[PDB]
Amino acid sequence: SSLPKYTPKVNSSINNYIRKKNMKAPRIEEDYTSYFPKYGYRNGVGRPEGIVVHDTANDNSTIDGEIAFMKRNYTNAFVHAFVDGNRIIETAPTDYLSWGAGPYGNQRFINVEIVHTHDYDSFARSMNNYADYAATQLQYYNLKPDSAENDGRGTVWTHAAISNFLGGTDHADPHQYLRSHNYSYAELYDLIYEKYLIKTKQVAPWG
Ligand SMILES: [Zn+2]
Ligand SMILES: [Zn+2]
Ligand SMILES: [Zn+2]
Ligand SMILES: [Zn+2]
Ligand SMILES: [Zn+2]
Ligand SMILES: [Zn+2]
Ligand SMILES: [Zn+2]
Repeated sequence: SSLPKYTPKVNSSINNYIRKKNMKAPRIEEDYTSYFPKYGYRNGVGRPEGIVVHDTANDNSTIDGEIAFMKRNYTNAFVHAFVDGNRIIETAPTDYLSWGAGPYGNQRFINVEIVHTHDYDSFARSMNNYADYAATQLQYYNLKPDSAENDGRGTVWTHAAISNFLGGTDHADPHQYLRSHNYSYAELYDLIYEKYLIKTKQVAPWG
């Protein structure tokens, strides 16, 4: 195409594998629940400020199990979306907040969960799927990707970054989870950034 290829800012054999395989994220599915609460973000309904990277609390759950448990326990916690190696499922409308990152995170950011995977390919697909969903939301909300990890400013936040800069929570996901699969947030962010650039037609698509 007329567009330049993205130059990766982070060395990543897993990202290389994703790009070379030309992985295609699945369609975003809606699975909403009538009794979930619908409250605006701190700047209003329809005004999220960014997106949070979570991994699921359990290492052995399925996306279906996670969702069923959440519907039963929504007064304790619920999130906007789950991704695994096969599916992207939005469980609450992104124009309203969700209950996944403590009081301060919840007022600002879309909460997205990475379901755990147990093989190389499934893990790589789940990373592609998270990154694709995140880039889609940033594009839809006219937000630009900016990692908050080191200075507490921007639109892409790990739960760890929320804990560090905002408080109201102490979870450090997804760092240890990604490390256990020989990956990292730095690599995930580089993938989000590239996918955002592809979607906004600034760099060439894969193929
Ligand atoms: Zn709908
Ligand atoms: Zn979390
Ligand atoms: Zn495991
Ligand atoms: Zn949506
Ligand atoms: Zn495993
Ligand atoms: Zn920045
Ligand atoms: Zn957690």
